[PDB]
Amino acid sequence: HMASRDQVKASHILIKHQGSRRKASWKDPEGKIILTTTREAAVEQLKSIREDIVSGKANFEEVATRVSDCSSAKRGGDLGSFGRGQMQKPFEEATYALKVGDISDIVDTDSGVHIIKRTA
Repeated sequence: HMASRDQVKASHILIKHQGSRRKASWKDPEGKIILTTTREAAVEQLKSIREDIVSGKANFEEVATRVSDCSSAKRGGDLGSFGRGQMQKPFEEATYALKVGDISDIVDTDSGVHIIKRTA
């Protein structure tokens, strides 16, 4: 029930980096942590990922299934809709601030680093 629009629908992806636990709660060999994308580097890896996804109508879905939040890997497509629920200060303000085109300016939060995309 509502008179105008409010809730925010949207899609997104997730890269791998240091984060705040291990790598991304994915199916990997616990073996031993190795040197790879890290906090800073993460933003750098996305800096070009957003750029690449920015220029060149490359793909995204299948990518959103592999390089995406474990659950998102299953839903590499998009979230769907969520006004003041789900997401939080960063992402939400991202889909609420952008609108297809810039593809969000590096979304590092929640799990690690993501990149939103609605219409396009």
